[PDB]
Amino acid sequence: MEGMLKGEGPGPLPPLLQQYVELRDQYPDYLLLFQVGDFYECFGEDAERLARALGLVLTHKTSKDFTTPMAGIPLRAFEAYAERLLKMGFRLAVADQVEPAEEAEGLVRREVTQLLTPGTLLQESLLPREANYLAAIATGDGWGLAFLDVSTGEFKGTVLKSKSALYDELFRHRPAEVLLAPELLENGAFLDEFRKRFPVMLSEAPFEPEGEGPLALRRARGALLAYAQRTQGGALSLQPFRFYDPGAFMRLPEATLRALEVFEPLRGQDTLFSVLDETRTAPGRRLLQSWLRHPLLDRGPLEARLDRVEGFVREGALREGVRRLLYRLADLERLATRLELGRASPKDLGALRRSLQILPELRALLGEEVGLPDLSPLKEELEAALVEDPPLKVSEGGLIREGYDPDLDALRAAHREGVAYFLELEERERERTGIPTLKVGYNAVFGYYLEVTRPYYERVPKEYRPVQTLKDRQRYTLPEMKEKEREVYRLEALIRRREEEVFLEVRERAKRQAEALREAARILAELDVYAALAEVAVRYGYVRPRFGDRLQIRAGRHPVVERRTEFVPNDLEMAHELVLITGPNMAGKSTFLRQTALIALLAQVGSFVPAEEAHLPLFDGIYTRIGAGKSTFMVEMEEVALILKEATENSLVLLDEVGRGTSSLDGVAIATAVAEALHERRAYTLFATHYFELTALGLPRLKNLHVAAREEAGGLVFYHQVLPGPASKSYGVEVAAMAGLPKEVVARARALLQAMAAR
Amino acid sequence: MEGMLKGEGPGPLPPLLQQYVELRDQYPDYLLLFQVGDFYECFGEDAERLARALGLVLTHKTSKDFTTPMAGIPLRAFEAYAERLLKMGFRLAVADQVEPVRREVTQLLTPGTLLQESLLPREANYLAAIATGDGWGLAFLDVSTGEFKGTVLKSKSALYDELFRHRPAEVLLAPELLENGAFLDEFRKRFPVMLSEAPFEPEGEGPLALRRARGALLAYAQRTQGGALSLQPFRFYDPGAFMRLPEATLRALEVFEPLRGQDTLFSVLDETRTAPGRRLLQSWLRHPLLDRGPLEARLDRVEGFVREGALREGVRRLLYRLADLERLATRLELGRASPKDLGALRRSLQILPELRALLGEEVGLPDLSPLKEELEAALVEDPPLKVSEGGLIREGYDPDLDALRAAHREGVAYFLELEERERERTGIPTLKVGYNAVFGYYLEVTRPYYERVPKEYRPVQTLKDRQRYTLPEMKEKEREVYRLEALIRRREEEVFLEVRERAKRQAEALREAARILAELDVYAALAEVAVRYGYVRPRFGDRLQIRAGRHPVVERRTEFVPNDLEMAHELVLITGPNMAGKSTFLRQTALIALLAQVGSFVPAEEAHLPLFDGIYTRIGAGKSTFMVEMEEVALILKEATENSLVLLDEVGRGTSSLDGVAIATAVAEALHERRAYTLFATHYFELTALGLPRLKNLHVAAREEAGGLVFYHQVLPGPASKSYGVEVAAMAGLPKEVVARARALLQAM
DNA sequence: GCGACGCTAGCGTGCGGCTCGTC
DNA sequence: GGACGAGCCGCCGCTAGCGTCG
Ligand SMILES: Nc1ncnc2c1ncn2[C@@H]1O[C@H](COP(=O)(O)OP(=O)(O)O)[C@@H](O)[C@H]1O
Ligand SMILES: Nc1ncnc2c1ncn2[C@@H]1O[C@H](COP(=O)(O)OP(=O)(O)O)[C@@H](O)[C@H]1O
Ligand SMILES: [Mg+2]
Ligand SMILES: [Mg+2]
Repeated sequence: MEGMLKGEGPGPLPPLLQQYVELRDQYPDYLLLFQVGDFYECFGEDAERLARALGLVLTHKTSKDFTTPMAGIPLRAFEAYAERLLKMGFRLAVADQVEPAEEAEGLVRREVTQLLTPGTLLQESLLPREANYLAAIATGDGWGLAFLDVSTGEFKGTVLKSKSALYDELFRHRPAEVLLAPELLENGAFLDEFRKRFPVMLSEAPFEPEGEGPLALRRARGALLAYAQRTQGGALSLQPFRFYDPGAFMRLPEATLRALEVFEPLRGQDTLFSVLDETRTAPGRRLLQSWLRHPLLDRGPLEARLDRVEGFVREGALREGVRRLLYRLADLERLATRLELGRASPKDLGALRRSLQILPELRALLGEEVGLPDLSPLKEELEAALVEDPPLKVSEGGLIREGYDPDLDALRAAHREGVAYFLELEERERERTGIPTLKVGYNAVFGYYLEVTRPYYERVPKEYRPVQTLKDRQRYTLPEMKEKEREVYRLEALIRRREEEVFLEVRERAKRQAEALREAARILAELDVYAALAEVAVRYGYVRPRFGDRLQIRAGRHPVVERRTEFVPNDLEMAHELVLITGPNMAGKSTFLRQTALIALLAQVGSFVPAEEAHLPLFDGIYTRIGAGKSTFMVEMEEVALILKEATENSLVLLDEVGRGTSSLDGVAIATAVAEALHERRAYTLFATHYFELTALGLPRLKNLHVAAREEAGGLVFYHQVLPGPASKSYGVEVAAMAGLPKEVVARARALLQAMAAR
Repeated sequence: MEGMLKGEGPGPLPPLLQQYVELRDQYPDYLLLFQVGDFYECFGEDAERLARALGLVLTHKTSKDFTTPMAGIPLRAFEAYAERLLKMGFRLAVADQVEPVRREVTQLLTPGTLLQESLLPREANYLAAIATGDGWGLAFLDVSTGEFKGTVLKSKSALYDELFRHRPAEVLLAPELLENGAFLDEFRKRFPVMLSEAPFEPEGEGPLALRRARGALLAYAQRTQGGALSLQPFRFYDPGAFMRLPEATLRALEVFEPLRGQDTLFSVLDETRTAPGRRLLQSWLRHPLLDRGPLEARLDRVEGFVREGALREGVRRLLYRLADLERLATRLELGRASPKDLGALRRSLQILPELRALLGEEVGLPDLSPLKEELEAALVEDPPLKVSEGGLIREGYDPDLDALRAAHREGVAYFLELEERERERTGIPTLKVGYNAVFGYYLEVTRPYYERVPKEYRPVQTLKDRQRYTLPEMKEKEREVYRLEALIRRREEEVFLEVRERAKRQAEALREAARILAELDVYAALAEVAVRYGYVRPRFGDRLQIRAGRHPVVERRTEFVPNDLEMAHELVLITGPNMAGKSTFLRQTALIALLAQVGSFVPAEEAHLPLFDGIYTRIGAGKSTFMVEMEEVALILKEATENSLVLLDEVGRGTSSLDGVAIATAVAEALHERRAYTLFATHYFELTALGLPRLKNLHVAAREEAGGLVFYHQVLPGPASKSYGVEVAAMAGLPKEVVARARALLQAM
């Protein structure tokens, strides 16, 4: 069994290392960072792991019995080192010195304070402005999926019917760590797939049901709570759990977010989110992100969002003011959570004090209608307790302002006089001794001292007690000092105790406003998004969309592509119609399709869009078969299947070249059947194809569009006007030629084309 | 800004920072790493970068009149941060404190001029330079090996190819190229690699563009290896004297790098035991042979080891981990060999005698026993390049050093007697005798014994729990131990240098040895591979006949189905359902031809192959895919000859079905008239019936087992007659109605 | 016939703070 | 001869090695 360390030598394991091993084997998959004084240490193989991983120095901690390896890092840089460690895939186990040193039974009590897992981080410097989720998956009456953001207390979940739905929901939440129920873990089949589709870190957790609701949900939830409660090291700060239904929002499968690069790019470029987000606060960015993850289906609320955006679009003054003020607004939502968790540092409070000072200016600028909570009381006491620049930890320098604590002002009082003492003494001795240069100094090793140079050694009085000798200086001590020096240490010792109590007192003060802090967070976050979305409209020429059943876009453009090129706007009118798009490659087909979806996606999120006039219907979902079964034809077909099994007459469907990847024959066949299917379905379907046949089909709601090329001076020039009607001819041979194909080879091709044309 | 440091305050740069800025300003395009004690430091704006790029602790360097930000890395950790910093596109200038307030630029770390082993791969590491004149000038240099070669290319297309065969680490474009905005905009896009500036004043003879490129390399590399370079005679070569292997083919075939999803022809194939070997073999794969004479000679050598298993196994054992004599030689020649190097060298020399026993005089290895006896006589059984430079020469090697070390030791003894003797008079069995730079030697007494501390003493320094004293009869014996510790350094370094020099006088013998072993290593390894995976010796002749050939890389991962092929300047179409094996087949055919013309055995039973002049592929995936594919095709049509192996994989796709078949037919014809060995996997059954005299059909098929379709991987003769598109959409999950509708449509046509 | 305490010099990650030599 | 390198001690805690309770 386990209970031994890697150290060479016989005899027993020292009292400390003993305590080290005792905790180290309770968290087998965590790198244990042992708190020994002002350093975090690791011994044995664990010490080696560290040294190399962090380039630290490898040393040893020798004892009578044996000698083991040692590696440590100064607490000062804990987080600094933590971050690096986490990014490599380690779970950290922080074992701290619980009870103080001065009052310990020899060996100071040490226990694991917190656990640092990628999906349960609370450390602000270790978190992105974005939401950080822990996700739990379980079975038992369908698929159970739950998320928890330990830093904000967001706690939500649902139950999905298919393995497909689960993966979609999971992929739109971008979980940073996943807990898999017993069943799924065992099943090597599933695990492979999951591990392959979501390269996220996996972790073990007990899936004992918790609360009420579908068995599956209760298990995932419990798993979350079980795990998080363990890494936090105490009760968690949870928000009302949301058992939500993804059927209430617009469907955005994984293939759509990916193909549309809503959150992640295909080529280290921009994404819809990067381009759209100009929020100033972190909760703001989170809100916006949340909105994109689940676009609304309901006209009313979307119109509500659009009014508030339009508001700031008009009030440029106001809009720039609110944004000018939010630049300084801290993550209240997270701060409120750190407080409730009794983790708030003086850094946090200083931050809180600044944010709260912005409130009243926002109140004035927008009016008392914003609903902002009145924290003026809290804000003030903070300004009256904290230094203009709050230090990191309490025991060190001044944290509380002078004049705030009667008990503490008397302490700095006594300390000031006490220090002055030694100053007075200097002059008294420089006289009695007649030694002009006589200094009075201090230092950790010997305490307060009287210093005298060599030229005056024979001039030093009997009374002086030697304490330290240097190259050409000697240091003495009088009895008076010895006393007054301990009066100073007592003070200093009392000054810390109190300064920290006052801090803790004031903190708890802010902790009773946590909920108020939370609601200001929400209000100010919406404020942030509304102004940001407006900022984006103004800067990039977007307009307010109008909803209805007919889609009529005028001068629409791709929101991301136009960011890096003179983009030629285009129009579109659809209505449960089947719109085929033909024309030469490099002309614009694929970009046109993508442009259409993004516009729809932006509108149904409440943002203005990249067009001159945009009348949009409320799509129940955006489905795509763009870009991307051993074969390609099979992979593309599997997608058409999915798209075909969920599209409704209220779905925006975008097909790009469906039918490619096989025989010309099965090509047209499949494409035709498919195009007929989506036609019957009655969804809004944009199909970019190379089978001119599909354009001639005998369908009642079939419309035709095309892009074109003009064979000019230097070959072929592709314009991007998406003109009405079908494409006339294909430009393959022409392109081949342009590509450099030997002139005879091309001419032979033209002859073959014209021969087959002759029937 | 020269003399300017990013900081706050008026007053001049203190003495130190003044020095720093003086060097910093000498190597502008580089990040200057300044030595300060046990760290490499950066100041001002540079410190901010270093801190940024490595995420370090920004702090400040303060003097009365100026404070500037600083950040640094431990002198030790150096080579580890250098790597991160290099990979990030950083060029490094190292400034070391000349072994005892004085600093200078020792090295210049650069992607394509690296000399430090821990920063180099087993493979060659080139610095390339491209210039212009009548045709392109390409020249490669590998400062760690001395390899110096070049050629003159006619087409920018051929340029890129040679540039890619070599995978340079750093490129130097002449000024005409750097100013040509279109080229540079293209070069970066197609060749993501660090581009450096460098003078191009011609050097030597031959074409103007070559001499110029050659000069850039020489001039630039010397700046790096601060002085004369160690280089073997410049080798001018002709890409036309070897089998052509263009970037398209190298990538398509994954000779050196995978399309992601590991395993290259090279990894599978590579089984060498030394770096020179790995380099040799890579060199061969890089330029396959045309001439049967040499090829048959290589195959002869390979067979030698396939027969002599005892020999093969005995040689691969001895070579295990054997050092890189070629690089070692170069470091010695450059005057950069570390004591650790000399130690590695002696180990290598010790093994050399054994290899000669096994092989024999035939081989021609040099007898270096004398150098090996020397190295065994002077070096400790573990030289330490890092540990000072002391504890380097062993006892009894050099009398002078020996006498000094002995005297020193006595001193230490004295300061061990003063200890035993004193506490044996003061009753303080605690009393210590330690030393410190500040005052030299001393006596150390703990707090308790101050009452038992005599007056013959003289305190010099007091500590928390103890105080250190002095004595009269102790100064001399200090000013002596030191005068020696110094001399021991002075002398030991002399001997080390003397010894290092003897090793350096055997540079050629080392290079000659390295080279021979490299061949032996390669032949013996190509033998090992043939014996393990069952490769056969190929035969050369105007007809291609392969009996049961397998894709060499693919098979190491699954049960492979071998196949046959009989070509002869014919157009061989391959139809059949996707997922059956068309693309793999073309590729195995190509890899086999490659292994053969490299002098390796091949993955088959019988392989009679023609000596192709080049293998041109068109396989796999602002510009439409179609246009890119056509450009590749145009390349082949302008290159392929009747002795070329051309592999067309579904050419024609990416456009209309008409233009598709039309283009595809015109190409198939052009290659037919060309008379090259063409394997054309297509979906256009039209090609299958062109009826050309040298056209031929082959296809793969699929059965309808259990649920849907199972693809057998057998390449049968003649064309396929079906397409399983609809059959596949069915398995894909397409709604039965849509599937049925498709079938109705299919037939209806 | 030896378990149990007490006193206390000393080491050691990374790194302020203190000292000292040179001018 | 006030200021600038250049380098050693010790932090906070635990231990081992010594005396000693009796
Ligand atoms: N409306 C447009 N305005 C400006 N550039 C466009 C437009 N549509 C396409 N492009 C350009 O054409 C290139 C892409 O071809 P694309 O139109 O997507 O493919 P195709 O027409 O082959 O489906 C894009 O990278 C972009 O630079
Ligand atoms: N000779 C073979 N033996 C075993 N598997 C093979 C063989 N040739 C091909 N395959 C299989 O086919 C896959 C590749 O199909 P591929 O060669 O690309 O066929 P195609 O181009 O007709 O789609 C391989 O990864 C493997 O699964
Ligand atoms: Mg396209
Ligand atoms: Mg294929």
